[PDB]
Amino acid sequence: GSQAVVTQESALTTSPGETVTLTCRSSTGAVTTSNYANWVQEKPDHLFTGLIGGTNNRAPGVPARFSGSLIGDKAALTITGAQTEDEAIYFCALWYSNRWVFGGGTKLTVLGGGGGSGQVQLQQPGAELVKPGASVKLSCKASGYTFTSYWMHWVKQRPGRGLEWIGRIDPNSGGTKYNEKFKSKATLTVDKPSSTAYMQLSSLTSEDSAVYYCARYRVYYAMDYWGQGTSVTVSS
Repeated sequence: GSQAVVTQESALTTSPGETVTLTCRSSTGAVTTSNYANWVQEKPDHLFTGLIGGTNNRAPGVPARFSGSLIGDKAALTITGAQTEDEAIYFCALWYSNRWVFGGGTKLTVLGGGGGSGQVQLQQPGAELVKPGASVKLSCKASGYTFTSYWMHWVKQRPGRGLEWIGRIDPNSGGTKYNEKFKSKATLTVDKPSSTAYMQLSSLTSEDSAVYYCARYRVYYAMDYWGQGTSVTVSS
């Protein structure tokens, strides 16, 4: 199959102090708790952080004004009292049996000045230039937590185009799950001494030019902490 499409509002405009609800629809029918909906916020300069996962579980440190739920046949993120710093692009991700599928993202605009209410690191190298047909080994160094206690995800962004889930590794086990789209193009591995996750992209091509993020994932919870992304450019 793999014809499932996730759609979100293109844009929403609000003011400080208002209640805004972003929704996430599945093309296959209703969104269910078996879609374990995740919500991720992109602030300017491609800074990602996960807010919600498992429909309603809250990421570490996410402000009280955010909450997740199912509303009718959609997943929904509600901001109860929007603040100017909430101006961002919000992406949902739905689980479809063996892969995550990201929506297109909602750009939230917060108009007018206002008020509002006021550790773990993943370290990725900024860039990598590769020659066609070669490989790259991408690193993601985790610090601040027990490395083997959390899964690690990899996400591809061709910027402007969208987000695509590549796959997942359990550091404790070495067990992997790959998006079929990348099952032979990508291999996930770890080094537990150095607490480093690695993704190898075999025999590259021009489509492969993108930013690749690693993201810490707690099963049933959020894709919470993200690396800065490695910009991989292919010489053409």
